Amino acid sequence: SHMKSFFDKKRSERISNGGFRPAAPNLAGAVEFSDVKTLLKEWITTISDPMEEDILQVVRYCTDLIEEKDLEKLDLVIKYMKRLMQQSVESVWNMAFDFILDNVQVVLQQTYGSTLKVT
Amino acid sequence: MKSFFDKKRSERISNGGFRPAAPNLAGAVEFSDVKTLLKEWITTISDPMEEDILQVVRYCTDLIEEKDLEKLDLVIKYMKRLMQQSVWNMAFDFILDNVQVVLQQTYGSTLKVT
Ligand SMILES: CC(C)CC(=O)c1c(Nc2ccc(Cl)cc2Cl)[nH]c2c(Cl)ccc([N+](=O)[O-])c2c1=O
Repeated sequence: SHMKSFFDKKRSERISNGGFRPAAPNLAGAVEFSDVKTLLKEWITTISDPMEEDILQVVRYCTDLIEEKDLEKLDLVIKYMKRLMQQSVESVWNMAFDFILDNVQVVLQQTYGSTLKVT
Repeated sequence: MKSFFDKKRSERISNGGFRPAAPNLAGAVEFSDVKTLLKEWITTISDPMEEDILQVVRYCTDLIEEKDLEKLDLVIKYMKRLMQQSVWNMAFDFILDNVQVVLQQTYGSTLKVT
């Protein structure tokens, strides 16, 4: 973990699971969409310059949702980030959303490479 | 004369069975039960009714709205191999085309069906 990572700090404020990797898709230990939504809003509204490692933790959470076949939650999370990041007055948040979406769509397309043809 | 799937649904209601919460075709939820129903429909009816074709389109669209891509692909491919083995060939193309339009407009992708 890193001192300056928003999501590492949030995970350390939650009660510790013992220090083990969770199997469940999670963002800083949060699993319920209501808890994930709260963390995402706090991140985007309190951090004006998001850290690379935090952006990658969001990508990894989304790719974990894909691997869990939880596309319903993936859609909710992507739409919520789209709303908050694309409306930001900070250009870096729009760039972060583009990066997250691009990486998630590559993972989705490859995971379903035998099923889906991207137009 | 009555829709094949309407008869199934009405028979279910007379036995105390109402719509499942999960996407379903006339009450069938698990792929094993959906297969059995689709096979009965396609093998016993030589001239499928529009009303039944549209209930299958609606079931597939319910799967899309639920993001159940795995089950949508299974159902589309199962129908393909029963309906192409005539008007059933046209019915399959009609069902698939409706699904592909919804997928393209919602997500920018379509089924490969390979
Ligand atoms: C590039 C990618 C392969 C294009 C696509 O196809 C996408 C997709 N497809 C899909 C899902 C369920 C079913 Cl039933 C059928 C289909 Cl086609 N689902 C998403 C969801 Cl659920 C959330 C977020 C995104 N996202 O990242 O924008 C997508 C997405 O792109």
